[PDB]
Amino acid sequence: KPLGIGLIGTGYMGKCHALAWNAVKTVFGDVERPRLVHLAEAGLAEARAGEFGFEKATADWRALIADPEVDVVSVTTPNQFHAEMAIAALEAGKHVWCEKPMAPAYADAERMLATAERSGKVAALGYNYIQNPVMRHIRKLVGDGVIGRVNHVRVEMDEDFMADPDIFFYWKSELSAGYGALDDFAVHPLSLLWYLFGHVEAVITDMVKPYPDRPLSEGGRRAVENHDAANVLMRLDGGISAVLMANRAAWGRKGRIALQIYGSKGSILYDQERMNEFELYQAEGPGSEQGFRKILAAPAHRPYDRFIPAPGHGLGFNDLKIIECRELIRAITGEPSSIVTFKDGLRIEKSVHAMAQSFHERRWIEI
Amino acid sequence: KPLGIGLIGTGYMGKCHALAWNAVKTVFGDVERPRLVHLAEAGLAEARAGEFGFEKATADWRALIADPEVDVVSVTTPNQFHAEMAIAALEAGKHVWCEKPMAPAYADAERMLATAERSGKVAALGYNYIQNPVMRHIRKLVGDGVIGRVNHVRVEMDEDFMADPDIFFYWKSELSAGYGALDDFAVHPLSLLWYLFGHVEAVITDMVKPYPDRPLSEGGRRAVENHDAANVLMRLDGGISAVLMANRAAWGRKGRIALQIYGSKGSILYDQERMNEFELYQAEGPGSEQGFRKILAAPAHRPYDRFIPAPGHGLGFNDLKIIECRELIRAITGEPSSIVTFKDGLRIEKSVHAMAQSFHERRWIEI
Amino acid sequence: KPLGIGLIGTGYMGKCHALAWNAVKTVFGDVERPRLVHLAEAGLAEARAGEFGFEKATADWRALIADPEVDVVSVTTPNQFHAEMAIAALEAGKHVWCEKPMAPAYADAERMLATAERSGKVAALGYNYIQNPVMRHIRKLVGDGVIGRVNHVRVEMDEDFMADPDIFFYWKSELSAGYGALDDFAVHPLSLLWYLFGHVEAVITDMVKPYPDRPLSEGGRRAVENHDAANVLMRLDGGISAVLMANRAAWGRKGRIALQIYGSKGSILYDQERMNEFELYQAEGPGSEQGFRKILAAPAHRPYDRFIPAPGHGLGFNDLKIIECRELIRAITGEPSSIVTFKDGLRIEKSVHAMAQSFHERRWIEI
Amino acid sequence: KPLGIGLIGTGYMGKCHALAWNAVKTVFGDVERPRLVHLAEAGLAEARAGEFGFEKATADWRALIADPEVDVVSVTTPNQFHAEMAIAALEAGKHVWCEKPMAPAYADAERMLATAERSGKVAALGYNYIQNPVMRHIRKLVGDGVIGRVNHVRVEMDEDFMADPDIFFYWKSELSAGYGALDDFAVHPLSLLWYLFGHVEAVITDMVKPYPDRPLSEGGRRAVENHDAANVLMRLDGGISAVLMANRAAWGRKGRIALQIYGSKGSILYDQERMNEFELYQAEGPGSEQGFRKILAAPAHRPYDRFIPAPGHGLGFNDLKIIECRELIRAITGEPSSIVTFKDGLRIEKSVHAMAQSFHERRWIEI
Repeated sequence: KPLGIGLIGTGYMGKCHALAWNAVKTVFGDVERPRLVHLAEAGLAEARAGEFGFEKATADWRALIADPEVDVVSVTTPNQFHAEMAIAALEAGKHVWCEKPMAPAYADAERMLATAERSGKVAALGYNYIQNPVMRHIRKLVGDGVIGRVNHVRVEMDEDFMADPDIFFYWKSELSAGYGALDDFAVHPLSLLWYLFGHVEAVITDMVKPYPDRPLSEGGRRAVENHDAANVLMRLDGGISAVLMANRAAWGRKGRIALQIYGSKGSILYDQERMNEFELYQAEGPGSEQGFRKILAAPAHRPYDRFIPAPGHGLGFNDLKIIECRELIRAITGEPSSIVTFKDGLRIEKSVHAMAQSFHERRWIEI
Repeated sequence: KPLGIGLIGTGYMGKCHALAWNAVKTVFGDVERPRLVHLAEAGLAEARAGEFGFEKATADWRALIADPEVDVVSVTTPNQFHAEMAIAALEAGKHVWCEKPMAPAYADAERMLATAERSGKVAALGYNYIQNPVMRHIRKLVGDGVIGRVNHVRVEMDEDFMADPDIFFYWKSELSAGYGALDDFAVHPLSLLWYLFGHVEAVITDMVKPYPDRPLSEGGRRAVENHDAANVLMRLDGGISAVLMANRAAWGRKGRIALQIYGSKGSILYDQERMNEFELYQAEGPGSEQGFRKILAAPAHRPYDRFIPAPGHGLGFNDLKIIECRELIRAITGEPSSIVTFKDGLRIEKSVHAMAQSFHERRWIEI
Repeated sequence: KPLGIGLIGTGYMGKCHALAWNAVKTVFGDVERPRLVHLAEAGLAEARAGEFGFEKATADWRALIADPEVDVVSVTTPNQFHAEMAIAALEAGKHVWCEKPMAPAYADAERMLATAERSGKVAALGYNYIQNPVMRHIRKLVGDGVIGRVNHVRVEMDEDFMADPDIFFYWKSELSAGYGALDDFAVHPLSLLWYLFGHVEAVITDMVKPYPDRPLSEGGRRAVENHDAANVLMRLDGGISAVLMANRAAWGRKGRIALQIYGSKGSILYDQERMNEFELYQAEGPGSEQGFRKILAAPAHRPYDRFIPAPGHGLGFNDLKIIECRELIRAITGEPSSIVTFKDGLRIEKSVHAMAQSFHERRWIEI
Repeated sequence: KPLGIGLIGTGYMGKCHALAWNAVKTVFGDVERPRLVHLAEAGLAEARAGEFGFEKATADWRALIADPEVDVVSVTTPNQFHAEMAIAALEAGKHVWCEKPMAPAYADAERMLATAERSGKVAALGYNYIQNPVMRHIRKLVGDGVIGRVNHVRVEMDEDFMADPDIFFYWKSELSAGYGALDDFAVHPLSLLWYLFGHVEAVITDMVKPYPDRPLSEGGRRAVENHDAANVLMRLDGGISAVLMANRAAWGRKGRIALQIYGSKGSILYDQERMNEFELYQAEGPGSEQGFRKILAAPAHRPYDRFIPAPGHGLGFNDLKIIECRELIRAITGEPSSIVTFKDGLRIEKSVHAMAQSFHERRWIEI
């Protein structure tokens, strides 16, 4: 049967799921038109309902989750709500596509997994960077020993939306809503290390609060509780030595994720800000013609082919949500997929909590 | 009144039209959801429409121009059939969204013009590179006098799909079916120059036939009648001196459109291979700190914000079609839009014919 | 026998000649240490020689061509005095290392040729971009058929020292003293094309006068007789189709010579602003990994190894002069060298005069 | 009096001092021709003595150090020898220009300083990266609050001369000859953090031995004792949070030093492999035109002006030794200079020893 979609939340991530569900089939072709049934948010739900192309609206989400025409729930609400909703969804016997993270506290996340395992439907997280075709091609080259045995790995995630110290204090500075850089940014690069290598094993963290306080929109000032920057030395699966840097106050970085991989027979460079390329170095051939090759995303780097039949033309950030949507449908029928499950996400969040502890206790921490 | 859509062509460009029509509403929010009515193809039709979410599949393409429920005709087929099909839609009172070129010869185009100019409807060509938030933004800066008065401009469009000399001869290689690099490629840089600057006044072309012939699919060899590279010196509206290079045999160039613009107070560089950025130099401020600024597409460069709300994240090539499709809709209600009309498309194909002439004649030519 | 050196000119180019002569031995190891004998200038001479470690300072420049102890004459002065001075050195039996251009008019150059061709000595022009280990290496790869047969070539030389329209009119702006962008700039790209490919066969130029006049240093305004930008379509030895762009009014371009070369099996890109690298594309190996390789100058690209023994470290622009100076010495003992002789310099200035002609005449021109 | 130079060692670093001493005056102009007097190394010393332009040779260095015509000793021999020689030099009442490092053991270095302080002449180390004009301009922008208060700093030093696991074992793998990456590479980036900010205060280090063993040239295999890679979290002067990564087996890095600096009002990027540029981001101006500016080395970035009067043309690695030579002469007469003294070098090496300890003791270490 064609899949019946319930979406909760309509902020950017809601829009992006919606665009994804509305497009998988036309792009990919090998599945059943999803049907956009129910949507939740004030009764602006009826307004957005028009925009995104959903049959029903409501401002009760437990009702969406109740609705028997919905098979799949897209949770894209704020962090605090994920646990509550994903669980009510699972319990009501449905599949879950949930935005990162799972929950800000480990035992909540535990509960989410316990449910899901116990549940019957699948449960995925929106770690979309993973789905870039360039990135699947990176995994393949690495897997195939193209650069030999990976010794060292560097990974940077930077933006500058906290750089300006005069923006009003909001939830992204409350410890109880997240650690900061770690919660918000580090999970992506770890999701990448996961996809490519595996989980993290020991960590030690230095963290930065660049600004002691920030104005309140209703007057006065509040202490920043959180950390907008984190630098982590690590060890992954297989004893690979890795450095992670995440920074939310990095002026002039917009959407940067920079990944450098070093092996005994070569190297790889990648940078999200030029999403559609990567650079590959092979210690292979005449020495006077060695160097990194700049390789442009092409139909051979599947599934770029489903989007465009010409190389070097480019996918966009939203294109990555469509592929993730596709892979979610694979799971539903698994069918082998490349998704991140609550099982692996929880494990990822385990590494996050370790990093914070790692900083407060000022010591290496094993996991 | 929500538009009923009619689409001919299932190639990797008809796909683009369907993606576009499917997506506009969700992205932009401020139009009625276009209805997917009629799809035309061989025998594949039935399945294709399954994929592109259409209502009725048929192999008859006049049955399409018939269906009273069709308002817009998307013409996405081989270059030869363009004319006849646009005309049968225009005369039959349907709006036209047509892929370039209008047609191989000036007078079938001249016809197309008058057919539509006399008809009620709107006719648009698919010059999509025009629609980049980045491109829109370069227009504004030029406009605002940020770089001063513009004197010089270079534009290069390169791919390498005709680069391998040992690929079997096909229609791309017949003079019958186009000049080659000129009609296939130079047109895009022309719409770009038309968009920022105006139409071309004086040309002079050199042309290149890299490989005198090619092997034949069923044994032997035909000569190549075409030219896979042109280089053109030019004058435009108010004597902007430009140079234009087109080349389908440029190894390594995958999707390259490179534009440099120079004025009395600065310069602008742009590259389609890094489509979501450009470089701006302003002769301003201490000289110990001037240089090109790498500006990354962001929400402030409309209509990027209708796609993602964070900078540095990237639109793909397909998003260009969604924007175009929005502009066409604007035109139909229209309301001034930024679309290329047949009227202006012609004056471009004018330029291009003059281009091929100034070669064959070995002298300057005027327009 | 160690050469006694004679140098006329103390500008920022005579400096270069002295740096060179001072350095060659230590760098290359395999020549005799050139002796700094005679320096020519105004009244500064005495001090200048103090700086450039010379023996005898004089304001008489014939006294120089006299000194029996002088073997090589370095001519580094304003373009006008070049001819007379090269000739008085050639006829007086001295070797000549002369800065470009030979001279503003074809026949003073034609003279220079015969003067030297009849004389015993060696005469070299300072086309130094030729001498880059990178450039030498591109020659070899082209030679080895790494990119196949070369059909197309673009070359851009840009600076922006004539970019500010409000800089006081000076000699750079008189037709009297040169065509402007053509003699000042296009010559370098010509030596480059001569070095890899050969001499130019057919030209056709467009020229640009960005600013109709300039203010005068002591009040008022003169018209600009010159042209600060030329764009030239061309044919070379065996119909390599080339394009060449020169422009002294290109804001942001500081020291830019950009060369793209395209052949049947690959391409080469190069940029003088990143002088110690280039990019090579080979159509070879799995297509999921082709792209431009960024090769960084290294010891294997002679004679880089005579400067630093580690890759990626960089030669400066001044090192180009040291290499040239070594080649001139090679020529004098000579022994085949890679130097530009008057004989070949002329055929370049030929090209350039033809270049300026094909504009004024508004038609193609042959050589 | 003009300064009298004694050089010990003739391997690359010897050549580079020699070229520096031979050129300072012609480049800079404001000092006294140094005189190249004595040189030490087998009696190949007489061969190199010709090449570099030194009056006397010998294979006894205690004799060079004895020689009363020598005022300055250039020590450029291998690491182990530095202590012995620099001290014998100082004691014999002479100035010292010594290659990094000081000694592989802290108390040896202590002794070197004790001497020097006690001595009468100056004592400098060859931390040349510091002298790049781009780098002096970085310091200036930072000093002048151009990017606000620096919060975070990243610094990478990579090469690939240990990447190939089949190169024979030599001293660079003996613990008693150095830690590896830390000894050889980390001192440069720390020298940079020193120049820009100051000394290091707490550190914690992860270290990589990518290869357990390596062949012996005379047959068999030996355990690698050392570490070819080091990742260090740190805190500098002022509580600035810094990450340092040094790697000698990083395939495709040739001469990379990558520095990223992040402040509350902007950012700076620099990369040694394009030595002649840096990128500067200013949170200053309209938001739709922000981004990093690529600024090319220019006469305004003193003392680029003493090398070339045109921007964007480039200095080379050797050019940096000439400037360091110049600054050494300033010191001799201090006269304010920008040199690194034994006092600051020892302090730098203190941080190195801390980093190693830091790794073996698996804990943060304060300094």
